[PDB]
Amino acid sequence: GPGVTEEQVHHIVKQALQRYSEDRIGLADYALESGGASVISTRCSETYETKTALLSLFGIPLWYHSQSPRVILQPDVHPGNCWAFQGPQGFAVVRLSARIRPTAVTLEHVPKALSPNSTISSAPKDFAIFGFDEDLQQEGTLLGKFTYDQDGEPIQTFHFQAPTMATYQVVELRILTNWGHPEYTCIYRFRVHGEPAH
Amino acid sequence: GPGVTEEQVHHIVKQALQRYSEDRIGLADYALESGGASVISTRCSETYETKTALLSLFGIPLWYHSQSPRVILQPDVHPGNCWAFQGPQGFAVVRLSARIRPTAVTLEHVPKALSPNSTISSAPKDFAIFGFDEDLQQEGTLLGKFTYDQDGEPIQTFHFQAPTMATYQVVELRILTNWGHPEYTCIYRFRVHGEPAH
Amino acid sequence: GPGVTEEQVHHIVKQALQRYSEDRIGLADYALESGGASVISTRCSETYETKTALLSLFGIPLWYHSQSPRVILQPDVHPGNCWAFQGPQGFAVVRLSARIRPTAVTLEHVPKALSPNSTISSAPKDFAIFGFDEDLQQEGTLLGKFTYDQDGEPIQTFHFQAPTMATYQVVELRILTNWGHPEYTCIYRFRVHGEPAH
Ligand SMILES: [K+]
Ligand SMILES: [K+]
Ligand SMILES: [K+]
Repeated sequence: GPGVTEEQVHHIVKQALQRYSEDRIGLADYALESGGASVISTRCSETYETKTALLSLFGIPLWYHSQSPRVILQPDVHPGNCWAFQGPQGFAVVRLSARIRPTAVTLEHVPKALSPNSTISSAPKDFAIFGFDEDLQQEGTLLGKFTYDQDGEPIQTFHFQAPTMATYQVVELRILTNWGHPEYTCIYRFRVHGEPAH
Repeated sequence: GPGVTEEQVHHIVKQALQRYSEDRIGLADYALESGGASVISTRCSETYETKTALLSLFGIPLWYHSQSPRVILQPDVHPGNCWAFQGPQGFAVVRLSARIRPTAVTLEHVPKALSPNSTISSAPKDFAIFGFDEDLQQEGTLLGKFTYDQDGEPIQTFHFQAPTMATYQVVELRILTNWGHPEYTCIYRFRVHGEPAH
Repeated sequence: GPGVTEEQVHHIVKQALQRYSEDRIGLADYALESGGASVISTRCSETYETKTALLSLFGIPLWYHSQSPRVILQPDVHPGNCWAFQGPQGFAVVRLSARIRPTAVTLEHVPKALSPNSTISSAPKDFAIFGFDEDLQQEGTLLGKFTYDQDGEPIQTFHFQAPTMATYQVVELRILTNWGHPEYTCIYRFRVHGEPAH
């Protein structure tokens, strides 16, 4: 009718929070490390230490460990909890927790509001996703190319345009450019969504 | 009056988010490991590895550790962050962070939207809670029996019907059936609420 | 016009959740350990074990570690995830992830609803913040004095009244009183906000 009652607001809020709590976007993530996914270390850009100027000019904390490629499969995305590689090109290969037909990926970066100077120049920009249908993964099939938009929302999801029904258990994230940081690109979290067996 | 103003929506939203941030439900958890609770390892079903078909058929990651019973006392409930035991019956015994009179427990499971095929057949179903008033815990008193509803909300709270005023520092969660998974039952997080001393 | 439409509620809710997800308050934290900050161990009150009465009267779990001063630079603030020192006075010195001009700090404590008896008597109360412009930090300049209000919201932010433009990379949090706990004061998370270089 006219406007909205206090009661329907409560319902809209409760539902929005329930969606928020389903890993924000409500899609199963077959790349999530705790769900059984892993990175193929041997098939990943070399890790770049972003905290150099502090690891030298102040020390190596005793509990301190470099952010490795598995970090992209981990949901903590507080500032710094990103895997960094050198320069604007890099890739990681992920073995998914199940064989799936892939329909979408998600990439997120730390929000501008939480970065120095509100810029995120080390965020990835253009990237592509490849599926490897065999384990002895030499030949990649392009599943899609996309751009992470630095003026968009921190979490962005990308739907493959008309996928085949091919299924895959190993996928690569291949970063083609960044948002212009001259030293490295930082990846906060990469997710892979699709349809499993049965 | 007629409808709701932009201003009262902001207030409803702010309050809902403040409640959301108080561990979702706003009740102290005496089973929370970081608050000083622990599991009595010796008094727990044997742990079942759910990631077998991958731990074999791909490898044992080097950082990898089996999900043990303490995981049920830990708030991270991303997919996979659950303690699994074999078959549909299992139990864990928890030593609470303080001696309390118990009034409710909470059990949660990963949401359907985040599971393969939107089913959660390994969620617990019927279960019971027992208090042990002594440390040399051989004899359990039934505090209540309940069913975790797989079509309900991911977090469910269960109030004991008219508790005595008996106080306890050791409680058991005893799972009686699951939602029909033929190999194991997975527990994401178990909480115990009640009234302390003073 | 008259009231608010279902549609504008959805928009208000979506925005509130996006703000919620930017570390709740939307300001970069230069004290965040994962962002490259650290505590100067050597310049910190001695750590106090709050779980004594259980670490003795039940045991030392095998995975168990005392909550150390770095915990105040870590975003997990579930109950127990606080650094405790003895009595109501204490301090920690933080080396920030970048040299900044400081404009605000944030201090938070666990919410009353999640504590035994709804009281948080171990929360800090009056405190001060000092900047040390040199590394060989002997002389502190008072940046501001404030009170954490135990009847206020769990997260509280404090703006310095007309800061100089002086920049700092090392700051101290100095707690002057607590809310009356006779044995210790517990710090959940301390954040430092300000303007960086460029
Ligand atoms: K991450
Ligand atoms: K858990
Ligand atoms: K903390």
